[PDB]
Amino acid sequence: GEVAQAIKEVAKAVAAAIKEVAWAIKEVAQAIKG
Amino acid sequence: GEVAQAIKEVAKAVAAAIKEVAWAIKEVAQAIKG
Amino acid sequence: GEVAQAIKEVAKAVAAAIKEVAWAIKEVAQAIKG
Amino acid sequence: GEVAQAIKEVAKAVAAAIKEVAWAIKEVAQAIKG
Amino acid sequence: GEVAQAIKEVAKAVAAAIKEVAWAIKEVAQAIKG
Amino acid sequence: GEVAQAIKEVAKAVAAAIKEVAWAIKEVAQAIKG
Amino acid sequence: GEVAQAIKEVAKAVAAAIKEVAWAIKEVAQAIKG
Ligand code: NA
Ligand code: NA
Repeated sequence: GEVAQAIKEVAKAVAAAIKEVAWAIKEVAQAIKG
Repeated sequence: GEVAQAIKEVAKAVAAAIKEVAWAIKEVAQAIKG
Repeated sequence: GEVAQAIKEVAKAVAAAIKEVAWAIKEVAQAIKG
Repeated sequence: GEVAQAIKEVAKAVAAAIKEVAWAIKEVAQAIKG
Repeated sequence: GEVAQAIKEVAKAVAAAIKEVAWAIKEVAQAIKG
Repeated sequence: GEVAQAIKEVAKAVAAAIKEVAWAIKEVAQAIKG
Repeated sequence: GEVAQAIKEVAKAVAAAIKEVAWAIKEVAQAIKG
C-alpha cells in the first residue's frame, strides 16, 4: 500500500542520510588522529 | 494519496537536510586536516 | 486534509531545524580555519 | 482532530529541540574562535 | 485515542533526548573555553 | 493496537539512540578537558 | 499489518543509524584523548 511504502521510504532515506553523518564524523576522528 | 505524498515529503526533506549536516561535518574534518 | 497538512508541517519544520544544525557546523569549520 | 494535533506537536517539539542543538553548536564555534 | 497518544509520546521522548544532545554540546563548548 | 504499539516503539528506540549520541558527546567534552 | 510493520522498520533503521553516529562520536573522543 502507498502509505506503508511511503513510511518504508522514510526509514530507508532517513537512515541512509544519518549513516552519511556517521561517516563524516569518522572523517573528523581521522583528521584529528592525523 | 495526500497522506502518502506528505510522508514521502518527510523522507525527501528530512533526508536532504541530514545530508547537509554530513557535508558540513566533512568541512570540519577538512578544516582540522588543514 | 488535516493529517496530510500536519505531516507536511513535520517535513517543513524538522528539515528547516536540521539545516540550522548544518549551518552551525559550517560555523565550527570556519572557526577552526580562522 | 487528535491525530493531526499530535503530529503538529511532533513538528513543534522536535524542531524546537533541534534548534537548541544548532545553538549549542554555535557556542562551540564561538569557543573555538576565542 | 491510542494512536494520537503514541504520537504525542514520540514528540515528548524524541524532543527530550535531542535536548540532552544540546546540553552535551554545551559541555563541549565549556571544555574548549577551559 | 499494532499501529499505536509500533509508534511507541519509534519513540522508545529513537529516543534511546539519541541518548547514546548525547553520552558520546559528553565523552568528547571529557577528552578535551583531559 | 503493513503500516505497523513499516513503522517498526522506521524505529529499527533510524535507531540503528543514530547509534552509528554515537559510535563515530566516540571515535572522535578517542582521537582527542590520543
Ligand atoms: Na571529506
Ligand atoms: Na556508519
